[PDB]
Amino acid sequence: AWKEKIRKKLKNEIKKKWRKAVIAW
Repeated sequence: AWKEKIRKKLKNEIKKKWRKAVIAW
């Protein structure tokens, strides 16, 4: 990799999906 995925795309939603969606929180 090299494009760093532009920091994911809302890392699934900003992480795991926003920290799972603020679910991984």
